[PDB]
Amino acid sequence: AVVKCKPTSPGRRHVVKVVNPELHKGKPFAPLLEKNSKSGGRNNNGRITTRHIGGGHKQAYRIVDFKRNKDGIPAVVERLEYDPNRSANIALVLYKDGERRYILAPKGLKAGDQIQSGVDAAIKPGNTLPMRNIPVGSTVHNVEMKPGKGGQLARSAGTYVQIVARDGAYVTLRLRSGEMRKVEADCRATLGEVGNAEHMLRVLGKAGAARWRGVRPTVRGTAMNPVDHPHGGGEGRNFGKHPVTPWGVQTKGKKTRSNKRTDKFIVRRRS
RNA sequence: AGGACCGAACCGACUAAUGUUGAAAAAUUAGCGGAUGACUUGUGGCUGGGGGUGAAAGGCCAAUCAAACCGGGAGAUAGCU
RNA sequence: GCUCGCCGGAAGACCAAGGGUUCCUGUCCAACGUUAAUCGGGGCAGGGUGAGUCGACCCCUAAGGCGAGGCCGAAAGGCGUAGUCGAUGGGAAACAGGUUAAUAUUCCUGUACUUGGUGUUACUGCGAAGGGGGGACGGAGAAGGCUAUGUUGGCCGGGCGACGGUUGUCCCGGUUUAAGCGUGUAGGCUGGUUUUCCAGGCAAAUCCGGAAAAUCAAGGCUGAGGCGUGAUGACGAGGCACUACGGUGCUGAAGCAACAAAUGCCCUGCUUCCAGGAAAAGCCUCUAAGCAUCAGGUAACAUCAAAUCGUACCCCAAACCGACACAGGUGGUCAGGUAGAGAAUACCAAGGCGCUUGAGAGAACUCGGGUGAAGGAACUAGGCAAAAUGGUGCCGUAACUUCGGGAGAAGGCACGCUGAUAUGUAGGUGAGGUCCCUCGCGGAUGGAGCUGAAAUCAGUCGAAGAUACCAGCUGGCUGCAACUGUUUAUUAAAAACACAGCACUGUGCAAACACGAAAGUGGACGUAUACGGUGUGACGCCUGCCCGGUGCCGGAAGGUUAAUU
RNA sequence: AAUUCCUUGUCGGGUAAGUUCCGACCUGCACGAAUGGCGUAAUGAUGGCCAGGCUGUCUCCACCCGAGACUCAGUGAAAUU
RNA sequence: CUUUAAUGUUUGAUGUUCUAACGUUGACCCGUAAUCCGGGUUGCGGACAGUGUCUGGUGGGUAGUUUGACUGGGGCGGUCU
Repeated sequence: AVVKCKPTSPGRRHVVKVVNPELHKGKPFAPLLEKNSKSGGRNNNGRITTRHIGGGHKQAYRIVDFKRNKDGIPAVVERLEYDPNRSANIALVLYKDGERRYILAPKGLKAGDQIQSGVDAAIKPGNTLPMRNIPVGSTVHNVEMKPGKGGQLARSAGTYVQIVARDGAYVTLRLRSGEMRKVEADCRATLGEVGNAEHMLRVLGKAGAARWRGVRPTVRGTAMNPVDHPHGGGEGRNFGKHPVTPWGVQTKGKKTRSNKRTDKFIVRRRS
């Protein structure tokens, strides 16, 4: 649910929480936990590569099954859980054979609902089938891009893919970016939409709320001194040059895609 | 409940006086600010010089920073003292 | 040695890091000590550090480092797998008392415990570089139940007062005792039990997990403290003999209760919230390969072993970092009494110090302070500085507002002591007795005693009763920035930097982008409600006109146009 | 006006008297709408201004308590030349 | 030898298709008790991509440098035969 707190303190007027009591009020499944050490935006060379990464609350990694390769075995949802490593929630499923796994929680999933992956699976939210068996025009998420590697598209809070066409061994998809991409007709896709759509309405309300997420403050560049950033300085606020990143790139319209390896799966990139 | 209030430890350093061959190569004294938090602290680790880090001051990187320190090129060059 | 004064949430006590003999004793005073010095953290000499239980080493691992082959790279070398290292973390076990000039949970006395090896005996399915469990974990908050500890009383011992009074409702002191073993309570968590079956746990499995039945509700795990034992003991204020008044022998009374009570224990709990909270081993289990009248496992008993290094002393300081015996800096732990909300503050206990030049004088001037006639900011760049305000309760409290605030607005009244109410009340704690009982650390009743506010009425003293230290000046108009925050260590704390929010733009994952000759890593074990960049900077009302120029995104009819030929 | 040269702009308020301050006027030397514009409760060791109270800040200093200064003994510097 | 159509050979451009180079930060197996690496089977891409040499463009992202003299001080102006 969406909740707007009261202005009992400067730093709480504009806070907007996303509460869901259906989530588990306890510890998660331990066998599916892993250590997740924060990097601070640094690499094997110890140099900052991605700025504004640092701090944040300690997090343990929940092993999620993006493949759903256990076909022909039903599974029922036990409880919904909070996952800090992603924007969406996860679901603790129990297979008939006693195997437990985590999966992304769709829109209208609950506890006790059944799901089945494979080819003969029914067309209901939570089930997973190759897009070869998915009817055209439907909505799916956690889509594979190459058969066998696992879902890579539409994995965020309220994201979904819509199958719009099927030509041959390939199928066309409009992604949440509006891009029209085509992928092979053997990539598993979980039906439905990821359910946390009230996630975009979250308003942090204060600076610390960003530091809990592991986000360090962002310094613009206009006040930076010429040795530091092209925008540099100036007596007052001059900024009389073209917007540019550090290292000298525009950042205000210049397209920087230079892959040329796919060059086939793109149809209606955007615009 | 709170980057909430008053307020010690703790962390800070706004004013003033003293001191300025000082007790001290930046402190003392009376007051001041934060004090459950973007807080603070111990231990150990990573990032190495046109590079690092930087809630960005050209700030910090061993009392040294508009390009550290040591050694070397090297008895640099000095139409100037 | 008698007094004085100082600290006493330390200027006390025990450690780590660090230092490395500064420790104790004797001796010496040239140099060192900011003076002298018989003294010394000084010179010389000798002596001193005792561990199966503390710590390290050791087993396990985090960040991270190295890294067999290998990938990559002009050489050097870089990244990294298997692995091996790496605490600041996890992992077996000792308490009390006594004792040296200097060491002790290390020696001694007493009483204990843990992990292993060997052997005997008895009962037996043993086995891992594998599987499972467990280890294993956040913040805040609310209590309750306990202890440390303290206070009073009682008990024991001693004392009867340098000056009026003090054989009593008087005074001083003491009133101590461990781990361990045993009981398993307050209270917390969980429903147990038997059998059958199964696409899972890399193969297997009696174990984990899943399903379906049966029979039962009482089963088990965890757990401070208390009680008992430990203890016919040790300790013990004071005595009896030795006593060079430096001390050693024997003896040695009371050794209870009530109240109060922690930030500590139950509590790695409970409740709640979002930012969703290490790993591996030990340990407990499961079988497999394999070995089975073996080997091995299990219980009891016996016996042996538990090595090695560290252990002195300072450690908020004269011994560490600061060139000094330097108003500095340095992490953890123990946390007494009176008043107090309090680890503030004042005064004190234990304990430790008076800060390594003194004496006298009592001028100017300087530093730190105290008081002040009348006036009261006339001072001055400016109320700088200083003065003042200052607590608790009650009453009361404006514009404005994002309806939370503003606000402790402003302002006003009352605060001491004694007595009564009430020989000490409300409340809290709670004995004996009584009743019950699954006869227990039980339950009910019970109210003794202990402790104990606040208020009211009356009376009374003083110039003054929040009398000391401690302890908000207030209000009004206004600029800037929303706010909490961050910043030029060492002249600038700000209107700057961040900020939540808003927008533009890029990025379809081998993502953009960044560090790298490269491999590769970060981004991210993320996937457009995501990530990067840019600018703006809460919220509210709004964000206009202009695409010629620069740039960016698109388009092509034609022209120009490199290498090459 | 954190922007206004002329300029202490003019009028008014406050003051016995106001180059600052507040509020209106527009002739905006040279505001202007995300290098954002106009407002904005709250907050600020923030800048400016007016009051009450308070005072040795001052009219105008006076006395007093301590530490140095001064004398005596011991030890015994420095910049400079 | 002026002339041009079915062939052949010749190479060139474009398009379609294929797989064997190549790629795979897809899957599975072994080395192997190993998310490295390599090999192997297969799938998806596919002569594109990507790399090297050459070459045009862009290129303060990063470097090495320049930016005059006279002058009633210098700069501005003016001047330099």
